[PDB]
Amino acid sequence: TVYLPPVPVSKVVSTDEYVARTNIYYHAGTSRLLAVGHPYFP
Amino acid sequence: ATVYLPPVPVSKVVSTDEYVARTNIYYHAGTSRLLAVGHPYFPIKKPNNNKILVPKVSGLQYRVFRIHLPDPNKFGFPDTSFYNPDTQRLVWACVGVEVGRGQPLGVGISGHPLLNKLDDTENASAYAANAGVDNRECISMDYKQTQLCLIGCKPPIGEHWGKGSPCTNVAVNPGDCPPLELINTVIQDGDMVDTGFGAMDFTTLQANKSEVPLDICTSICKYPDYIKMVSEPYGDSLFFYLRREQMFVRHLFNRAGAVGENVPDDLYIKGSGSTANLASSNYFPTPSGSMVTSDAQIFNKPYWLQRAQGHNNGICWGNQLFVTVVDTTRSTNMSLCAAISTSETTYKNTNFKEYLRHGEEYDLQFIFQLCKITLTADVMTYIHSMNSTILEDWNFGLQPPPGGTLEDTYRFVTSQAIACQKHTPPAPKEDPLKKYTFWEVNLKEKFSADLDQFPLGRKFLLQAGLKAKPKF
Amino acid sequence: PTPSGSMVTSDAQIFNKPYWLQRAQGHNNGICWGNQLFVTVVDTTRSTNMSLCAAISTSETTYKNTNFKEYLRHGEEYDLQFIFQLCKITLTADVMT
Amino acid sequence: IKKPNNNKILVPKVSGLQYRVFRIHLPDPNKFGFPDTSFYNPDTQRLVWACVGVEVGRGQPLGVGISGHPLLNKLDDTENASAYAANAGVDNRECI
Amino acid sequence: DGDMVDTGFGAMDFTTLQANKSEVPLDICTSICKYPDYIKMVSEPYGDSLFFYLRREQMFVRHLFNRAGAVGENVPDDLYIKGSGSTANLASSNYFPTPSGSMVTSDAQIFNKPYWLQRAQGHNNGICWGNQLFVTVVDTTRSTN
Amino acid sequence: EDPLKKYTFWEVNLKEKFSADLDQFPLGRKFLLQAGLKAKPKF
Repeated sequence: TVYLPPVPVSKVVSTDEYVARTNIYYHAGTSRLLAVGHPYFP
Repeated sequence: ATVYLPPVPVSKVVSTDEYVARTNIYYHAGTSRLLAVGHPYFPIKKPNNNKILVPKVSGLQYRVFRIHLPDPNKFGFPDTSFYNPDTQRLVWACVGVEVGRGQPLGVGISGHPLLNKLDDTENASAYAANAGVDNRECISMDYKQTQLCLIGCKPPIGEHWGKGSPCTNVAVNPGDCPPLELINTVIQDGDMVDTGFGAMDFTTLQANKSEVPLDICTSICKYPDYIKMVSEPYGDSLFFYLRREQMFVRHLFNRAGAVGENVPDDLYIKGSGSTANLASSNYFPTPSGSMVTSDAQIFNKPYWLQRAQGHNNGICWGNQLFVTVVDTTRSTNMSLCAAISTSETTYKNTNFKEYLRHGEEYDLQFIFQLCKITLTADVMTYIHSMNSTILEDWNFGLQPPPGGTLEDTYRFVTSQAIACQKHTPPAPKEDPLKKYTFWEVNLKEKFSADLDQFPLGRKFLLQAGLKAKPKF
Repeated sequence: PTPSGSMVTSDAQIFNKPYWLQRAQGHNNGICWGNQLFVTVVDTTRSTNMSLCAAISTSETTYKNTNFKEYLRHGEEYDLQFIFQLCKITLTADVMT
Repeated sequence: IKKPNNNKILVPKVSGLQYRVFRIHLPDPNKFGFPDTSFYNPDTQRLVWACVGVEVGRGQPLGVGISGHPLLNKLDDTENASAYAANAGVDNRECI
Repeated sequence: DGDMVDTGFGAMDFTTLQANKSEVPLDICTSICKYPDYIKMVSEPYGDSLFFYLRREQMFVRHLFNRAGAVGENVPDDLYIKGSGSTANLASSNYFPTPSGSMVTSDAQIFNKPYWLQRAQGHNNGICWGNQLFVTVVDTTRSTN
Repeated sequence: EDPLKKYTFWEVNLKEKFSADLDQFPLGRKFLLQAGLKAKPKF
């Protein structure tokens, strides 16, 4: 009952509030990734 | 004569959802987090002193959680007008519960440096030798994997075997078999899960002290009795729970020592030579934990509670709420070493002391629902019937002394250096269970009025539906 | 062969869960004649044998296997709760017969 | 367990491996007065109990027992043998 | 990057707290194995740490050993009965298990399958601020040497 | 009376223990819950 009686306006909001979704979509991607190296020590 | 049946005494404990009313309001509070450190096998203390240097901690130790709530009837809200503080009260209802666990998942272990053992009974190419003196060995094993959860407004009731008073006819000689007790008791923190050796006191019934690994040797492993618990009239022990456990066999051994009772010969045929002596008859299995999985984890998942086995529906009387949680999954024991001498470059076992410390990670996030109680004739009775103390922290606002008045408090002005007695101003004690020690947390400061800002709650949203709360 | 029990689980427990009889392979439907009803239950899951030891002499601090007698006792725990429905029978001769 | 000379049992043999039978009497309901008994005629009829549903409570913590014998008829391990076994003696039984 | 998964020895620095340097296999000996705290992470008000994840792991016991060296702290005698001769000396109390990977299956693979994300635990819904997007992926399945 | 009296085995007598209300018992209310129709007095 200590900390509750004051309350001012605060509230992170769900990003979907202000954000708007458009009609367009895209893609991109790497070709591929490849790495080689010894397991135990460099 | 016996059973041909008129009579009807009982007034029938009823489902709490009868008189309780559910409000529109919901709240949350949660701890930041909890973790505990410690040594798994035994507590650390100064050798001469009785004071503990390090507390004994392991996941194998049980965990109790007591949680206080502030009295909601001291609170104030936006719309507090919706009720009358005179004819009514306010009580918290516990809608849903979460158990946070962040440790990376891995298995611990235990053993004992002197373990009563004869030999390996799984395969023997020849009859064993004769029992010497103190054949006990350094051997370890893993405990059964287990997960369980307990929630309610009354402390969890466990049970164990124990030694009671033998009926007095035959005089007990040293080494006789003591008789063996079913005992209920309150569950205390720091107590130990069963190892698959069953809930009892080894200290009393096991004189060898070597029959089990360290961690449990002194303590009393106990086990929750669902039956006795659930069959409470009010269910207020626990209104909900879950359980998971599994085990399988690994090794097969013999107790080593003087045979307490010989097998009747007719159960076998007498041997001779090496076969003249009967090998130790006692076998005990080696319990072995199995592969843990991410899947069977019972934590990190929300649990909604509406209907329960008991008539209590998530009602916390006396601003009080209980959580009992036990898991072996995180039992991992990190080992570390320090160097007493950092100079020499030739490795020497004498240079490194070895230590064992253990992590314990808990988190709590609680939904709560708000509830009011109208007072009427039966109402007060029914509660006063149920438990009267619960009432007492309310106003009632009855009465106070129509149970009775204190006749007077003799208050009599003396420097105490008169010859007149001691008088010490009394009455702190509010806890009947204060004898029982266990883990403590205070939420009282932590409530908030908006679930949006919390990770857990918006699931409350998502499940129930809607946002913010005031949008159809 | 050497038969071997496998890993027990909390899941496959057949107890501590209600049952609901509607149909029975026989024509008898849950009728207990002669006020008489039978239950046969067998399980190995709780077979745990607690071992204990007593000391014939509590004095010496040097342990000796001769000092302790060994005993084996074993727990068992059952519970029963039965619903019952009440039933009447009319008569005629055929039935009586 | 029994007194060694006597035939009377000191302790009864008990293990989970033992079967368990449960016999349950009920009192004859036709003797049992109902809050209203009027819905039937005790002359022309009777009353018999029907068993709708059943439960089995078990409270022990779950764990596996075990058994063996100090003299067990055995020759050798047949899972792996690097050489032919020996010749059978007298009373090779083992504790397993 | 380059940091090490837990081996079942827990997230810490062995270099600092283990002087012996021999208490674990090479790969982790120098580095600090770390582990993600979902709690801490999800406690972000935004979730902008992570708005999504999945996890799978399993382990079982294999062998049981002893640390070899000077006892750091003796066990209180009252926890046992003093031996004699060979039994006069208490063998090393410290045990450590041997973690063991289990059978992999094609099924449990979390990869090579599309994952749609609409609603997330944080108020961030798949929003990438600063033209910036993060992915952290770790697996043991392909570890073949 | 018992023709099987030759057959010894575990015995229990319930005859005293009947009651007319599931509600007071843990198990029963499930019977109610399953078939529904929660009928209880007012308070």
